[PDB]
Amino acid sequence: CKITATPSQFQPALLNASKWIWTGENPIPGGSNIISTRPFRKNITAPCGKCSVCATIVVASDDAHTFYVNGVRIGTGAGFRQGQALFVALQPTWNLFAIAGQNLVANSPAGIMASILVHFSDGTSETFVTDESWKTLRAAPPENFQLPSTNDSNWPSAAVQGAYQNSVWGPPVLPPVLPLRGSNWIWTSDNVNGAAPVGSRAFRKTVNQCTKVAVCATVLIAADDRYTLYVNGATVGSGSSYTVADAYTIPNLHPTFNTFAINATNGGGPAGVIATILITYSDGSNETVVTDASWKAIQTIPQGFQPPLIDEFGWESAKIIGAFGVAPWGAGMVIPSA
Ligand SMILES: *[C@@H]1O[C@H](CO)[C@@H](O[C@@H]2O[C@H](CO)[C@@H](O)[C@H](O)[C@H]2NC(C)=O)[C@H](O)[C@H]1NC(C)=O
Ligand SMILES: *[C@@H]1O[C@H](CO)[C@@H](O[C@@H]2O[C@H](CO)[C@@H](O)[C@H](O)[C@H]2NC(C)=O)[C@H](O)[C@H]1NC(C)=O
Ligand SMILES: *[C@@H]1O[C@H](CO)[C@@H](O[C@@H]2O[C@H](CO)[C@@H](O)[C@H](O)[C@H]2NC(C)=O)[C@H](O)[C@H]1NC(C)=O
Ligand SMILES: C[C@@H]1O[C@@H](O)[C@H](O)[C@H](O)[C@H]1O
Ligand SMILES: C[C@@H]1O[C@@H](O)[C@H](O)[C@H](O)[C@H]1O
Ligand SMILES: [Ca+2]
Ligand SMILES: [Ca+2]
Repeated sequence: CKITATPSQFQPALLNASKWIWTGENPIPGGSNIISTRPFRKNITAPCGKCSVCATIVVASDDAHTFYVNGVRIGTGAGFRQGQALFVALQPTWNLFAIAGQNLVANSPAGIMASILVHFSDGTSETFVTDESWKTLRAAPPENFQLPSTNDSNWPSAAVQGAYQNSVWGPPVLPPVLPLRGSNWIWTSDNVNGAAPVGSRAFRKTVNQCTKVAVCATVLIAADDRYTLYVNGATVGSGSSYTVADAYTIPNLHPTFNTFAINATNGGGPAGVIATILITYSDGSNETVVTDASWKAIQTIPQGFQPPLIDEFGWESAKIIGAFGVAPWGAGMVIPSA
């Protein structure tokens, strides 16, 4: 229950050990199936002596899926060529994962594949996957099939349709951990006419939903020249590339108030910092924060620019240099896989 895990480099959930599953209505795996919707459930328990905190999920489907965690709809998606990234807070000892899969083309294959990378309170992680231990039904999902109160003890086992490397679908591409589409390159307002002075600049963003309980954050960040990233005053990481982005996991968020602070440095010419942050809440919801004009910025970095509760007098609104994609940096940022 005590969280000794600390901020770390983001660890990708992989699909390599995962299996495609369906109902087995057609006993040929990868065989033709009817248009239909089918349920899939798995109760996963935390190993002895650890608490589960949150999970990075990658899910792929032929043809479409709706993903639930402990009764809460977490995401909807479709397609088997590229997986979908989802993030969710978890109960400490067990968690019910439920998926409604849909086959949308008659006489065509059908399948659900997911990988669930659970992070534990002690800083360790374990991947769980769709396989034959999941429960299903040869029928449309009952009402409230995804709720933990539904009893699945008399459900049949899911039928494996294929493996990551051996299936009709081939191996799905991992999505990026988080999008940079939707974020902006920002800087202090001394950034004009495509260049900014040499020097360091600081940026701050606070999230404070005092009626919710925040659990984990995933951060994706890049800066033209370099950055150091802080959360609630603690150093998270640093980078020096505007073509290869860095991803971090913050597993020990404060429950209600969290401040992200950045020291970014321009070595000459253009400058900018860009980031996308996803925070998970204990009720299963999430929120995304992006670098934009709601961040604060300052041109001379004061002592203790990174502590959570400083006086922000004399900080300006950060300037939007451009949405992700603009010249000179373009759209080709290398982003870690989800
Ligand atoms: C965060 O939670 C929300 C809902 O709880 C999810 O976003 C909405 O639901 C669908 C499901 O993927 C999104 O595609 C839409 O963009 C959202 N609805 C809108 C805009 O009306 C989202 O899946 C969750 N993110 C996670 C779990 O990473
Ligand atoms: C998932 O599994 C856990 C553990 O097997 C279930 O939790 C147990 O439920 C029984 C019956 O209510 C309790 O007596 C135990 O104390 C619980 N054990 C633990 C470790 O919590 C849980 O009910 C299952 N969830 C679902 C949705 O089936
Ligand atoms: C902000 O970042 C810059 C660069 O990362 C820091 O400036 C460096 O300070 C180190 C001390 O560790 C010195 O060795 C160098 O003079 C600087 N290096 C570079 C590359 O500029 C700066 O101290 C950071 N913090 C603040 C508050 O400005
Ligand atoms: C793999 C196959 O591809 C197309 O025919 C359709 O997407 C169909 O639903 C799917 O099963
Ligand atoms: C886009 C531009 O490219 C070079 O001039 C340098 O790497 C500089 O730091 C960067 O801003
Ligand atoms: Ca299909
Ligand atoms: Ca530069």
